[PDB]
Amino acid sequence: GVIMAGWFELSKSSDNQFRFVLKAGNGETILTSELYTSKTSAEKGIASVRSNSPQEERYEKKTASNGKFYFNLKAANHQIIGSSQMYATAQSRETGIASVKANGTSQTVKDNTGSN
Repeated sequence: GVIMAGWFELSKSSDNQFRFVLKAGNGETILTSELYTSKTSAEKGIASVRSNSPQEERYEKKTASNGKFYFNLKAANHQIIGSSQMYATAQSRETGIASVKANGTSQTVKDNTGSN
């Protein structure tokens, strides 16, 4: 077999909204897409995060007024294809860039959808 680098999990929310979370080797969620009305938007969501995974500049390195460093990966459609969790330190945001770059080159999607 081949070496795995993290995994995506496509789950639909309580409002049936399709949202995949990117997790690292320890299951640490490093990226989380927005609520998509269709799974087709989530397929193009992961297609875009995988293509913009080495594109460090496409990540929006921002700091919340809570003093929290995070990054939102944009699409051509101005859509957040993956917002990161708000970190305490800036170095944790940079490790986040490296981690989403590492595990974002994968496409190992776990279908958690079908919750009814």
